[PDB]
Amino acid sequence: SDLAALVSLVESVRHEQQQLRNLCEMILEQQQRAKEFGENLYFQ
Amino acid sequence: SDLAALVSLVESVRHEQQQLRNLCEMILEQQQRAKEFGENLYFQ
Amino acid sequence: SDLAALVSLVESVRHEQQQLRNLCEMILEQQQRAKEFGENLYFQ
Amino acid sequence: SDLAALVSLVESVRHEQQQLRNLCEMILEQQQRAKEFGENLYFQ
Ligand code: NA
Repeated sequence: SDLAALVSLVESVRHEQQQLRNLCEMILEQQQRAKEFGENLYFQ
Repeated sequence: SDLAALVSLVESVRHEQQQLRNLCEMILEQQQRAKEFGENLYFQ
Repeated sequence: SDLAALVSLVESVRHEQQQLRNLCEMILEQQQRAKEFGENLYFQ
Repeated sequence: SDLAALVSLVESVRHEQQQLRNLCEMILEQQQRAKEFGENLYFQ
């Protein structure tokens, strides 16, 4: 009951952490595209 | 009592995680503006 | 005893999350400097 | 039993947080390389 409510709360933390992970994967991908763009302008 | 204190601690973790999420959203937005700036200099 | 060990574990999660927060603040600051550098080359 | 299952869940959260930390270290490193590239084009 109190244990169950705490388990649910930790599951919410876990879910919100995955949303943050997915955001950070988007950050990595977008910065890589920007980096490759700059490199394409210099090397080609 | 011990359960209540642990619940409060997990709520603090959850709050701090949202502060981190909001920071990472700012990172994404700022890098997108920088990326679009570079693209504006090349495509226009 | 089991409760105490779980509290310690959650405190470790909280600490590691702050280390991650401090890293993400460094990411924001460094990207801002890079963005401002590019802008300095164009606007001045 | 319920305590054990909760401990396992928190350990999963901790592991997933380290995966996120490692991703964010890669973000920092890649952006630093991009920043240094731009600086190399201007200062040399
Ligand atoms: Na977290």
